[PDB]
Amino acid sequence: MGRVEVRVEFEGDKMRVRLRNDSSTPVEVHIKVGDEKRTVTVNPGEEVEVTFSANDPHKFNRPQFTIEWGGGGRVEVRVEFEGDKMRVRLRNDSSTPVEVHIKVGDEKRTVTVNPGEEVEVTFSANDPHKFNRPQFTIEWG
Repeated sequence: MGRVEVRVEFEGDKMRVRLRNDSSTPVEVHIKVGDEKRTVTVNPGEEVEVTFSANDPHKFNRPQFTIEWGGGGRVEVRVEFEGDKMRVRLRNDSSTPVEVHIKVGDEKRTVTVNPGEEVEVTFSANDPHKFNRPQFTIEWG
């Protein structure tokens, strides 16, 4: 087994990314929020928070993170907040299939991404403020 949690939090001109590693191995999470690109190592049991800042809160409309882990594994998560919906693309560039759980207020979506596969997850909302604190869990077999 093994779980990796990502929570994105929008608070005005700030965007916090909290990462938990609930797995047996250390992960390296590559974040790219607009022009800014940060990389962090999250060790098992560790919780890491990286805060991003912006002039325009539309720099935050396409956050992207790659949970990479020792032994070439990559899980790519690209978020896209366009209009009334939040679009998420998940790509499993690992040999194990991963299960991805995304929560956004009242709605929670779960998909399986098989190795080499790339799946889309779109949420709709009336108030785009429903996407202010989205969560992502990646559990491997």
